[PDB]
Amino acid sequence: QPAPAWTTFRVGLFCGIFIVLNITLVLAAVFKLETDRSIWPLIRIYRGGFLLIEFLFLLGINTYGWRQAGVNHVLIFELNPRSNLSHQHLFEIAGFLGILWCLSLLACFFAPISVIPTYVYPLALYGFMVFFLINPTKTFYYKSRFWLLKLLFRVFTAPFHKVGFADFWLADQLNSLSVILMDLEYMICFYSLELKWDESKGLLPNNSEESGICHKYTYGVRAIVQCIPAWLRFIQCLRRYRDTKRAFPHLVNAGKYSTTFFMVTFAALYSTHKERGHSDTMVFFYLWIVFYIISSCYTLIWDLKMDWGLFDKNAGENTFLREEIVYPQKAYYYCAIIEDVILRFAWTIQISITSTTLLPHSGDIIATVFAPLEVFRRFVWNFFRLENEHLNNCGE
Amino acid sequence: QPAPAWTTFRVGLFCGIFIVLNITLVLAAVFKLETDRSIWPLIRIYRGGFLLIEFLFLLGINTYGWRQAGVNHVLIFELNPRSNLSHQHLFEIAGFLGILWCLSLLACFFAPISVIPTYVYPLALYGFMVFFLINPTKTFYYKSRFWLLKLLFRVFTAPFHKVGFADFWLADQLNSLSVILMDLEYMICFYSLELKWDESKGLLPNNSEESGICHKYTYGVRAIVQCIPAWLRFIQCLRRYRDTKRAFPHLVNAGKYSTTFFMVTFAALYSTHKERGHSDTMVFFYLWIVFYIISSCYTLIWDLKMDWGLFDKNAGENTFLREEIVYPQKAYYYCAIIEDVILRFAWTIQISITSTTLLPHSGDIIATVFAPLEVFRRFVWNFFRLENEHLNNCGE
Repeated sequence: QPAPAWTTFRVGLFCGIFIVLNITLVLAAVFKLETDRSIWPLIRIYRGGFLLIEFLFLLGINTYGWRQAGVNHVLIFELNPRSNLSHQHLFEIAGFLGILWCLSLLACFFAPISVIPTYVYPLALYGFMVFFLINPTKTFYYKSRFWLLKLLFRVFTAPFHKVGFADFWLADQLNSLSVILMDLEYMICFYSLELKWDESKGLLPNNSEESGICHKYTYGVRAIVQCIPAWLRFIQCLRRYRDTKRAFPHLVNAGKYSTTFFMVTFAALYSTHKERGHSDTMVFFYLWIVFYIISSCYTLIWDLKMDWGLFDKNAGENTFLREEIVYPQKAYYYCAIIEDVILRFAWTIQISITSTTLLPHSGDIIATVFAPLEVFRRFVWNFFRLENEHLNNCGE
Repeated sequence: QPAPAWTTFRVGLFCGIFIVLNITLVLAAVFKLETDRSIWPLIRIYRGGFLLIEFLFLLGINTYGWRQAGVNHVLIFELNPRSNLSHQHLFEIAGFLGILWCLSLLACFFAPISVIPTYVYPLALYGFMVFFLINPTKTFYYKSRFWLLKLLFRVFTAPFHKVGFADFWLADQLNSLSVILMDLEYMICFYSLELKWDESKGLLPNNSEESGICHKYTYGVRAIVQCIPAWLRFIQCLRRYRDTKRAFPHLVNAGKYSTTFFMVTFAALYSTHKERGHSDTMVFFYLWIVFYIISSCYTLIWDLKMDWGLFDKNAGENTFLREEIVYPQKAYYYCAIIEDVILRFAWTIQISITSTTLLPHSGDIIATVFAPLEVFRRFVWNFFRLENEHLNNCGE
């Protein structure tokens, strides 16, 4: 079906505004922004919005690819036979959000409007973001938003309801997209007991322990937010096993998701032991690394064997591939495999850099540049997971 | 014939970039600009370009209106029936030129790179324009550029070639774009005579009495450079009379297009004889105004009774209109008539301010603000002229 001209025109308008806003933001950051001011909280807060916009772009690309490849994903998702959206709609929504995000970030730099406190722009931006979804009227996509709002209630409960493909899909893309949940806790502490709400200063050029009591671990306010998506997936898998009475896949998924529990708890334990300087800090570390390997060396084997269904024993013309592939060029498959292999090991370089010269506040600069790569890895994974599921559904 | 989605996307992208560039340019103009230099040369140089983009956008709106209203203009413009330029292409070209214009203006305002001091930017901009216009490569609407160049060559050498619709159409269009020629001549004079090229920027007030060599009428090139389009149209209609052998629509048209000769002659004479003392200048001024009265009144009786065929004795139900019309709303026609009268007599306010005020640099700024109004008058006039031409062609 042809798309309306107004839709493409809006997409182009929003895209152009986004590019020019990004360029002027970069120029303002390099030139006007002063060095002595701490800029950690700004990125620490806007990272969630940036990741959400990136994910919406990548979802638009994914659905474009699915429609062109011929995969009948509307039946897989059990959507209404309207497809509920074109890719232009995803692009337009994401461009709207990106324009709002850029405007708010520019306001947080230039401080345009007189004496308005600066600790309100991210609050207003996230308020608009949440209000765009929970809008009780019937405008601005009054169908897909309702579908997503009920699907986000089916997922976020877990054991009570049954299992659907949409639930599994959305719960998987909370594992990769965990930074959005991660910095909400930071925002909550920073606004509640770390800012100067009575005064007007959102930059705070000094440092302390209570000033930063939420970028560390300390209590469970950090690890539980880390493990919530893993908990949801674990419960969903266990419920599926209980309903279907199938041992192998669910009983291996249980461990495949509990290894994340073990890795997170051991890493947090090392952090809490080093918070004082205990001797066993040099012991528990020796576990973390290996308990990380058993993590990666699990999921990687799960990625190639069952997720994408590659390395098939009943192979064909293609080395280490399956007999039936829909995508045209095999270089896409090989590049995806190699980049998944590199990206799943995005912790080795982190350890390598966190073993050397002690640049002041060098901690989060590594994470800020590595967080966006997980979304790209998920974007790559989506194509092959959906195509394998389509092939399996068509086969039987 | 629906257009491809990529053209619409490009139109939207260019529109958004142009909008944001205009906003940031206005912000820089109000805030960044430091005033010790007369910025008027910049306005006098960039006014021609700005009017060019404005005219292109208005022409795009015009062709969209003709296509939607049902006025078959491709047949009467002797264009190829199976190959036309839709309004989207004109919008895209206008957006591209506006983006280049805004980039040049911003670079001139900020002076980012301190090697090419300031003067390279306008020369590069107009060089890009001319290189685009006469590019011999078979790209970027290679048919449209070649057709435009051929017809421009045909128009500029009028007394020899035969006369078609498009030739006198472009002659009429150029009759309302003498400001472009005046700006080009002023740029040439500025670069050749008074500019001290061996400098940087030129941050020296032009308040010194030695300026004005390229501002006045003096030797008498401004008058002819303004009056060329009148000469071309006069010779074209004379040749048309010679070919047609009769006088009813031809000799009166020649007189109408010749009145402006005496107009500009007396207008220039007043200015050049002001500095001599010459206690007879007002006498000339008298006649100047007097002559204006016929010219401003000669076109109006032509613009309504003959150009559009209005005020017909056989009107019928539609008073003060023609017998048959295509545009549905009569309010459009009435508003067009009133606006035509106002915009043709708009010279009265300009002369009143320039003769009753004591503010330096007044007449030129009033000319600047009234400049993007004659092109609007031409844009609206084209609708009814083309409709009347279509009805006349249908009649015979």
